Amino acid sequence: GEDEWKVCCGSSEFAKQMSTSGPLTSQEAIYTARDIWFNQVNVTDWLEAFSAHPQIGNTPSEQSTAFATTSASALQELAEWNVLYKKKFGFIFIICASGRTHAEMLHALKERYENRPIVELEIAAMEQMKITELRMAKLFSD
Amino acid sequence: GEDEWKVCCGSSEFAKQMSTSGPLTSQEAIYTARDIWFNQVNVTDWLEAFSAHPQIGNTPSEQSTAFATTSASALQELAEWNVLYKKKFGFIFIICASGRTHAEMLHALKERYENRPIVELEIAAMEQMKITELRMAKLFSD
Ligand SMILES: NC(=O)N[C@H]1NC(=O)NC1=O
Ligand SMILES: NC(=O)N[C@H]1NC(=O)NC1=O
Repeated sequence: GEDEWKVCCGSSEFAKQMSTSGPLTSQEAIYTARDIWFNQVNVTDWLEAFSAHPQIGNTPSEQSTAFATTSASALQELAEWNVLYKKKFGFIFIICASGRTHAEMLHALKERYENRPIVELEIAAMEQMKITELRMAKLFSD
Repeated sequence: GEDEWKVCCGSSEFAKQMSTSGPLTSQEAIYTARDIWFNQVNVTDWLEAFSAHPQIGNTPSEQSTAFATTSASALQELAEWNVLYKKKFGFIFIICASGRTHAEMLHALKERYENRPIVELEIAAMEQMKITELRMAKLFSD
């Protein structure tokens, strides 16, 4: 539909496989995206896509709500735990931000820090997919 | 016990964390290895460790049985499907070889080819751990 998918998912492979898809509605596009993401792209592609995002607490818009409500204290712990999380899991903390505060997200990060690396990899994959779905609606609603 | 663990697991992190472990029996060492492998090292470390191995059908000893029973035909499909598997999953096909034939392993590879990349990542992690356990016994039995 438009290889501007590298923006709608930092995964080159996902963008590629989507670029060559027989155009469909805004609904079928969602379903075809999830199947490719969850069953076709490999772990390496998931990692590329995660890296494309700014950490939670930095800027590069899903974070508008969090910034319209942030605090130096939240931005502080955040900048610190992001470092801790990257060291432990190998990729940055991924979460679909939106109506979320930096405080709630800092808490979700601390919480998730205690997961096994393999499980954090599944949760991030899911959070990434939600972000992608969110951005696809923005392309089809327009 | 001896940072020669990079040989007993291509993971630098796993080797590191093990190098600084209060010496224990051949049994406690196994259990401490599994916990570190499954709950401490990240996906990136799993990937480093997989890469350290020769593909099934190539040489760099767990493969002695398979070579004492191989065939040009098995070595052929193998060399081909290994390429296909790497393309799809992002890492080579990992399996504890031993009393296994290239034929049985070629079949396990074709079978596993139909798994979701995330699941192949778990199976490889487990196969890798079995290989590691196998090699640790060889260090403590000596
Ligand atoms: N850190 C992190 O997950 N950032 C991503 N999440 C989101 O909603 N937008 C992003 O860029
Ligand atoms: N391909 C692959 O898993 N090779 C590994 N397995 C094993 O038993 N020894 C290896 O080096």
